[PDB]
Amino acid sequence: AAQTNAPWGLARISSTSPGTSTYYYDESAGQGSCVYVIDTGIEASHPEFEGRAQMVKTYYYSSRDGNGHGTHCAGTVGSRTYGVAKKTQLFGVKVLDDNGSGQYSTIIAGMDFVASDKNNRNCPKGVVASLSLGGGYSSSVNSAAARLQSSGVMVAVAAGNNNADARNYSPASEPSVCTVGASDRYDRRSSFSNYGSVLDIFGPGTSILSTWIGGSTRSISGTSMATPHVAGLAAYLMTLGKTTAASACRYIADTANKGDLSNIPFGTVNLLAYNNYQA
Repeated sequence: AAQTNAPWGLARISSTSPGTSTYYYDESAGQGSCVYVIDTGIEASHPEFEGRAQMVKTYYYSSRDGNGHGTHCAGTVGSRTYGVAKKTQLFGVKVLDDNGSGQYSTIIAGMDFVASDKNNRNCPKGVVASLSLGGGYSSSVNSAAARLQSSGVMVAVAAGNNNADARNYSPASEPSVCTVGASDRYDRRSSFSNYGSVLDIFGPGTSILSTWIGGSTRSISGTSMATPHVAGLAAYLMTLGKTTAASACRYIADTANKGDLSNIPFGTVNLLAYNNYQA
C-alpha cells in the first residue's frame, strides 16, 4: 500500500532516503496484533482510530486522556492517517495523569497489568507495549520493563529527551527492552534525544504529526514520539511473521538503515527504524 502525503516520519520508516512523503507498507498493517500504549490514556472516540483504540485500565479518576500525549502516541502507532500499523489494536493504560505525571509505582503497576492483561486480549500476531515515558534511573521500573518484555510483550521505551546518556534514566536503561532515540527529517539526531550504548534504534522524533485530544491533530517533538514509530513498526513486523516479541528489537536493528544519521555520538548505534517494505 501507499499513503501519499504521509507525515514525514511514516515516509521515513519505509524509505532508504530522507525527504520523501509517501508511506509504503504491506496492507496487513498490523492486523491481528496489539499495541499497549502506557501513557496518559487514549481518546478512543477519535475518528482516526476507527474503533480499534480503547481504554483498558486507569489508575486515576478517569481513563480519559486529558493531556493529549497518549492520544498522540497511539495515533503514531495505529491511527489510519498517522499510524505505522493502521490495523493494529490499541489498548490504553493510563499510568500518567493529565499533567503527564505519574508515580513510578503506578507506572510499575501498569507494566505488570499489561503483562497479565494480554491474556485477556486476542493478539494472535503478538503484543507490543509503547512506553513514551521515563524519569531518573530506577532498578524497579527497569525490572518491571524487563518482566513485561520477559512476559512475551515487545517493549519499546523512549531514550529520554535530556540530550544525555540514557544510562541514567528508566526504563530507558533496561537493556532487555527496546530503547528508542529520536531523529529529525534531515536524518540528524534530534537535539534533545538521549544517546548511549543502551539505545537500540532511532525513530522519527522531531515534529511528528499525529492525533490529539478534542478530535484534532498536532505536531510535537520527543523520544516519546519516536517510540510509537518503532512500537507500531514491531506490531507491523510481527503481523507479517517476520519476527516475534522476544526478537523484534534485535530484528528491527538488523534491518534498520545503517549509518544514515548525523550527530550520533561515538558508541551509540547509528540505526534508523526501517520497515524494509518493497512495494
